[PDB]
Amino acid sequence: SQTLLVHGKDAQGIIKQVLSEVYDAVTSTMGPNGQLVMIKNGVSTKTTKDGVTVARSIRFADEAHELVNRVITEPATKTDEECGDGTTTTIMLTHALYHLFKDFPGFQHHRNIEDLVERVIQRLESMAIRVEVDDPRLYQVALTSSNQDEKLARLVSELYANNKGSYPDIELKEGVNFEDQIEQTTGRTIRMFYANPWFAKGHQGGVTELTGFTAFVIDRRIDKEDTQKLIDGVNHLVKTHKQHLALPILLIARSFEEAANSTLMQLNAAHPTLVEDGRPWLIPLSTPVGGAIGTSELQDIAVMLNAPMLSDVADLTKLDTHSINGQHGQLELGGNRSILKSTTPKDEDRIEQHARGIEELLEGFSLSDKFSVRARYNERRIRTLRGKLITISVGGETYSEVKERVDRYEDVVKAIRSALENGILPGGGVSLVKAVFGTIKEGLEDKDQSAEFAKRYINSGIANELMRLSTIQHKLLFKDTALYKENGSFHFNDDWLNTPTVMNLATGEIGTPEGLGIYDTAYASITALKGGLQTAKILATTKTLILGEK
Amino acid sequence: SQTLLVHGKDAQGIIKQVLSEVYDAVTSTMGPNGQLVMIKNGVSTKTTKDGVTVARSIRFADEAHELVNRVITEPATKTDEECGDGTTTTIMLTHALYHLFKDFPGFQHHRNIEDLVERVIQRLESMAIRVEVDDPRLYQVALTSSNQDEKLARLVSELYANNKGSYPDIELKEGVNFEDQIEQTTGRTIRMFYANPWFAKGHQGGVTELTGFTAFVIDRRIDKEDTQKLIDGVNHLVKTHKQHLALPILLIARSFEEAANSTLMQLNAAHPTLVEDGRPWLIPLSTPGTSELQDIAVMLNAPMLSDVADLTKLDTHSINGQHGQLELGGNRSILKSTTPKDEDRIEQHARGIEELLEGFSLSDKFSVRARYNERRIRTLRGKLITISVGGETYSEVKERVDRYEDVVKAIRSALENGILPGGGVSLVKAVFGTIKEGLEDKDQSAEFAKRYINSGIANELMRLSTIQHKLLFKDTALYKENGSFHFNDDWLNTPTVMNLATGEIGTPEGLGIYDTAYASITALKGGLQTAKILATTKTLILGEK
Amino acid sequence: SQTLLVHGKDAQGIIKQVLSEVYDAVTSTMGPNGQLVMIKNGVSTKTTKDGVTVARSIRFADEAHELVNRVITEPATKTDEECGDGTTTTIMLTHALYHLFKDFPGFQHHRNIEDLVERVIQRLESMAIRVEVDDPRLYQVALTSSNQDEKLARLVSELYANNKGSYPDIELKEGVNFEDQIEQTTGRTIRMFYANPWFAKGHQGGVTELTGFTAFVIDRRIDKEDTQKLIDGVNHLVKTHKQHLALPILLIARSFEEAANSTLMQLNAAHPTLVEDGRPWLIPLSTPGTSELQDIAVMLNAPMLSDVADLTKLDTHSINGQHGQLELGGNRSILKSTTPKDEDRIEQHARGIEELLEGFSLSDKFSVRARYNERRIRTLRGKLITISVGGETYSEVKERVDRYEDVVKAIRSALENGILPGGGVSLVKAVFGTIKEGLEDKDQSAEFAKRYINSGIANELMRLSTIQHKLLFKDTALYKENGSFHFNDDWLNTPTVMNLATGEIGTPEGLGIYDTAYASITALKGGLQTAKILATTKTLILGEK
Ligand SMILES: Nc1ncnc2c1ncn2[C@@H]1O[C@H](COP(=O)(O)OP(=O)(O)OP(=O)(O)O)[C@@H](O)[C@H]1O
Ligand SMILES: Nc1ncnc2c1ncn2[C@@H]1O[C@H](COP(=O)(O)OP(=O)(O)OP(=O)(O)O)[C@@H](O)[C@H]1O
Ligand SMILES: Nc1ncnc2c1ncn2[C@@H]1O[C@H](COP(=O)(O)OP(=O)(O)O)[C@@H](O)[C@H]1O
Ligand SMILES: [K+]
Ligand SMILES: [K+]
Ligand SMILES: [Mg+2]
Ligand SMILES: [Mg+2]
Repeated sequence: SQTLLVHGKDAQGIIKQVLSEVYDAVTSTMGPNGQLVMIKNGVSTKTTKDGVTVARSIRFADEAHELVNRVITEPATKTDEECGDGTTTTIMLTHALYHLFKDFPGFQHHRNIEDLVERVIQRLESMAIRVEVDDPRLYQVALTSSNQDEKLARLVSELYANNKGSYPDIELKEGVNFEDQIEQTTGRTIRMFYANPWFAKGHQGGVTELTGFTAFVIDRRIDKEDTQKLIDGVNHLVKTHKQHLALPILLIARSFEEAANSTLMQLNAAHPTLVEDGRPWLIPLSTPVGGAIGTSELQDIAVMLNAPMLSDVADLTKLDTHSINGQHGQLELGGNRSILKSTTPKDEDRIEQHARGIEELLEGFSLSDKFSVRARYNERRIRTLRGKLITISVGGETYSEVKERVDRYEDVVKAIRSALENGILPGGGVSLVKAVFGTIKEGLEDKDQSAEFAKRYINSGIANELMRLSTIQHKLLFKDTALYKENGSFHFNDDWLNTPTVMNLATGEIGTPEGLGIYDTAYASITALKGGLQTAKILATTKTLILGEK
Repeated sequence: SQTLLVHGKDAQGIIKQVLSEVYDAVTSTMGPNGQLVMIKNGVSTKTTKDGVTVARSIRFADEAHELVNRVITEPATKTDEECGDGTTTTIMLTHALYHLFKDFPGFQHHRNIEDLVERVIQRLESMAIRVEVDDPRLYQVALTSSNQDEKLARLVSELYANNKGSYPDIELKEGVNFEDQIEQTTGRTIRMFYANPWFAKGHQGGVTELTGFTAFVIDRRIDKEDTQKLIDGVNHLVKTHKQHLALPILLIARSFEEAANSTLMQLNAAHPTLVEDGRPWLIPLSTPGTSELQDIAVMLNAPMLSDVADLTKLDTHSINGQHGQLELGGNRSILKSTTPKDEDRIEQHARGIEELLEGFSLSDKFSVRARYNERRIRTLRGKLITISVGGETYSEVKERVDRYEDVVKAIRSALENGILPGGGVSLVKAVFGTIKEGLEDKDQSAEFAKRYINSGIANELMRLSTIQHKLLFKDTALYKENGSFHFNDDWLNTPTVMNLATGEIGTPEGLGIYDTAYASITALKGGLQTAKILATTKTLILGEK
Repeated sequence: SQTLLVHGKDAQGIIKQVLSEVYDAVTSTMGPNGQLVMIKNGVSTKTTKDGVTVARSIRFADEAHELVNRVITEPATKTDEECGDGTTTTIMLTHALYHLFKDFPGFQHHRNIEDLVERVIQRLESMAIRVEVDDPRLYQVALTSSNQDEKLARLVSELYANNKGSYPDIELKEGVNFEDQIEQTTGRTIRMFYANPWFAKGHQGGVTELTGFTAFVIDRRIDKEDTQKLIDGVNHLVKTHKQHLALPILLIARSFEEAANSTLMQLNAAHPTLVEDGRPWLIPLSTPGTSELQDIAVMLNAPMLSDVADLTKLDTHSINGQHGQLELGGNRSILKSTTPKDEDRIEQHARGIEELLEGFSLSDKFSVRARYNERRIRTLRGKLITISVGGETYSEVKERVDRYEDVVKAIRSALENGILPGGGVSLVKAVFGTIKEGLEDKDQSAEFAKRYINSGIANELMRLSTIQHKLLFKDTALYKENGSFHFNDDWLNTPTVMNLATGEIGTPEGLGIYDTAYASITALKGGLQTAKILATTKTLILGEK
């Protein structure tokens, strides 16, 4: 509050400082030989090595400093919410790339640094190694992500490897015993969830369990312009077609804005005769689809529940026993996601038939398009359709040791899911070195464009400096070890590039990441570089801080 | 609070400081190097490049400093509320002109600087290109504002060019398909809305749709002093003249205070025989400039009434109930079905407004008077369009929706506010021209030289117009060759800028870089006023009472 | 709040400081010649020698310091909640091992120090001496843990030795007389209690005493979703199978929510013919690890049932009503009369649990898994005893109650887990042994020397085990004046300590100085973990979000 507008040297100075402090703090936790961080919270101390936990909990006293800290940390926090891993690497690159931008100021270099790094990202995306559940490397991924758990990696790799032909959705509950206990189910993690907490059991976003329903899938996003179409629709079914109707009526759609949610709350109050044990007879259910990819996923939700597909909300009126079909199965609605369990063999014929239709669409398209987003999304549909819900109940000697073991399970599930989903890359901070050193040699060697490539990147000094960045992770991991010469030097020659040598920080043996089984998820380490670049550019190109509150 | 009256050197010192800090902050958000600003708000950080956002959110700790900051920033904030764009330019000039006033002190120079800049403003107003929808430059504007979208610019420029004779109001919805889909209507976004949520369908501010009505436009603001005139009025129509009357009865007015709204709720309860499906047969409708109601009157065939008591003395001559189609709303009402009988009455009324603008000065053509009258025309002759944007994902759609909305805003304000060549050029041409005109006119060249040229003002004012062009294209290849000293005659004839998106050099006309005239003119108008103020303040009072 | 992120040298500096201050404070209280600590609390002063009390009550003013203090002390506090003793030793090792980690930095040494100490832990677990109640050493343990109470050790050692064939559960009440008074029972403190006060005698949570019943153990937690399954279940037994049924019907389960409790109140009102002296014929009983219900099932001849709906499908085969004697209670239920027919079923079940532990790893013998299973055994076989401690005053009684409870905890864990020779010796033997084993085994001696001996670790780890023996017997006749004490082979074979009570020198085995193994092992286990943490922390965060 002494000064509320920082500009120029002063502002960048703060950014450089905050970035250095956050970098030093978070990167100290890297690998299994990561050092620890003690964190206050009222009257307790959390000791931890988890980058996402350290990053999220760092705080600065000065408003100006925290202002910047929020920009550095929120992108790290955004990685684990989506990718499930790789915040530390993001911050490390955010730092390293920031200094790269500053070392080559002037906003022609910036255009070039963006272009060069963007090409390095493509070379990672190509390097990505895709794998099947049978593959032995999934263990090695799980092992790396479980902080070297010889026990768990085996279990979860088996679960995936044993169900070859179906991709297991996994849940986690805090168990009771010292030993774990597994429960394999026919359930499906469906992507629908409550529009408003009021529609649940107890009217506060609880987990409503049902043994019968009548769903209807709408496509449109719903807002104040749909409130009348709902009133006409709902009362047309509850008046005319109440005979053949099992409650509740599920209205599954793209989005339910608050103007329409409050309309359907009063439509529930309109017919109090149909309320059983508090359960509202009508529930709006939203999905994070959107776009054309978004239409197909609702079609899956429609097929699983026997509900018809409807383009408009006004189509609710013109319906008949032909188009209305109320199921007597079993469904568990939830705020995060809904889950189906009881599926009559009558239904599973409809589902497997629908899944074959999707499989046939992929059988008749190009090999290049087989690795597209189109194909990958369609396989994401199949595995929703034919998914084997598993519930593991984790256990242990205490309460806290159980809840921590639950977290370590969830880390591994996230890792393995995204491994087969997205790809795996060789670890030990190597893939980035290969990706950069490669991207340089490709443009430097291509005679066609070598002319200008040299002018932009090599001759300017950028290319050289960008090679030195990829070394950072490999240095942070394996400085202060036998793999490095005492003075700190480590040569990244052609011989290294062909067979890159890392050290397993668990055992102590030296070897290749492929040989030693050290692997990273590709979506993490790619998103790390993508996000690192964006948020580095921001920091590097900010010249004004405003702490004015008004 | 240590001292509550600053006078003289001390006061100007504060002003110069605050102005410099605000100038440096806001002008840094212009260009290819154009820098960002990180802004606090409780427990969040807004990163932004938007001048109006930066200006509005700048704060100073010292009372004395913020006192001045309020004067510098409020005129920037006032530009985007009216013009829609151009705050950064206003502040830039406010700064540059302030120093001009201070470099030539003594209040004969000030009279001359005002006079000279006022003449430069006239030379801009003349330079203004009023662009019609047919014009090919609207594409080029849309193209620039769409980040070089070869596809969209075409579509939206066509939409505007294809409806020659009506100005399309455009809405945007997040669609479902990979492809976009357009829905054209003959509708008009009318400025009337519910006085009370009770009068809507379902009695809670919903969207009541109608296929017939009988409107009546009153002028007065309505409160507790009008409750009796309404009771006399409403029952006089519903009793005497019910035969020739389609429900509902719309009572459009300036303002309906809650004392009168509760009276009309009971007047609806008075005649329950006229209630169809819950729809109340009487709706009060308010509007946020007395002739905008005259437009609302003409669109719906309702008569204009000065007093509420005039409701009684009416006849079939003055009562006319429409059987069209109307969608009432809490934000705004929308008309759709318009019989060709009506659209003759509307187009005739629009011509009457157009004729009023044909017989008045060029300086007044950029007034609020003229601009408001054109706002009326486009309400009268408007066509509602709903585009549903689509794409392969969710985020790519919602981002494409934003890129559409940027283009609509640009094209609307382009034809609305008139177009000038961009790249900080038009000001250079306008100043360098104004000098050469007075310097070359032998009649008045005598005194013109004494006032402006010989004093040193003219020279220094040319140097100011260069500011924007410098701030944009310093640190680029366009200033690598010659440098700063090259605004020669050859430049003036074919002014050379750089498209900061692509990287190519060329004319603003060639490269499609254009500014709205009302923005860049208002910038200079406001910049001068608020520069004069700052330059001629010698006392700060932080006495709060 | 001056700074909210400490990193590197600064952070470790704080840790080293806080650890030293806590070490000096707590280790000063060691043994019976332990020095004292005066502790504030509002308007009082607790003088004490109790490590757990000192550790728990230490406070630091600086947030940064207490942040670390919480990490050092919570593991000490966690030992006495589980083990019943040995916090001081934990902290002492936490300190000593921390400095070991720091003396050999680089995280290959750390891997080796962990591996070496982990092997020393195994050598303790093997050294553990297991004891039966008849054994004379239980006295010697009790004597050590009772601060040399010649009177008490005898009593409690007799109580355990006299009930050879049953493990006495012991309670403590603040008595009235100068003399103590013992009350032996055959009973079993069972973990079941009333779900609702209404089901007791007098319908207000009283102590209902019975001489016959028919129990049924359900597993599920019960709520509004089980009310129908109960109505079907209860009436199926009371109608079909009433002949072979002694009232009341006990429904033992995990949890009874209020929705189900009110259902069973009306089911009691349904059959008023079965009400004897107010006693409701049906009582729901809750418990705060699914096999603890299996114990409750086996003690009362009731069957185990997974679902509430399983109540219907039952027969004389599965229904067995006892005619023993049971005292229900709001805190806990108590069994007394057990026909020798039953105690055959119970002892057989207890052997089944004992057999499960007999084929368990030695490391897992000190787990929570094993310790919980022994908690089951002692519920099953035990003879509840209530001692009422007495004395000359109030405070001398309540303090004598605490000294009893210390001894009970010690003796229980002694026979439960094992005993080790005291005087800070067993650790010296365990380390010096572990070295000589690996150093002497030709097979692995090659690499063993490279890792531990040649690096310097092994040497330094031998010097740590000496710490406790030094802290106890420095400043005594057993140590040479200058402070030197030689731990040669001759010492290792017959280790020489001093009884700090009497003053005589001799072996721990000879002088009767013994430690509980689970304490001194858990001390080293926890000491290593929390030393590693402290040694490998480089960042303190005092940020509140
Ligand atoms: N046993 C190992 N030997 C060598 N390198 C390893 C080993 N295990 C993991 N790594 C490497 O360490 C890095 C992983 O860092 P770390 O797990 O500390 O943070 P992160 O995975 O980036 O994100 P988070 O901190 O959220 O886990 C990767 O480069 C990985 O290849
Ligand atoms: N008469 C004695 N002579 C010599 N050493 C003894 C005697 N009695 C106890 N000790 C020793 O003192 C140590 C016990 O320390 P102390 O009881 O002060 O703390 P602790 O057992 O670690 O935990 P707590 O402080 O909670 O009791 C053991 O090494 C034990 O052998
Ligand atoms: N591609 C371009 N090349 C050259 N000049 C541009 C380009 N795009 C925008 N400009 C000019 O730079 C100015 C920057 O706008 P902005 O910083 O938002 O100022 P304001 O907030 O005052 O409108 C615009 O008013 C426009 O005249
Ligand atoms: K980590
Ligand atoms: K003690
Ligand atoms: Mg990792
Ligand atoms: Mg002790």
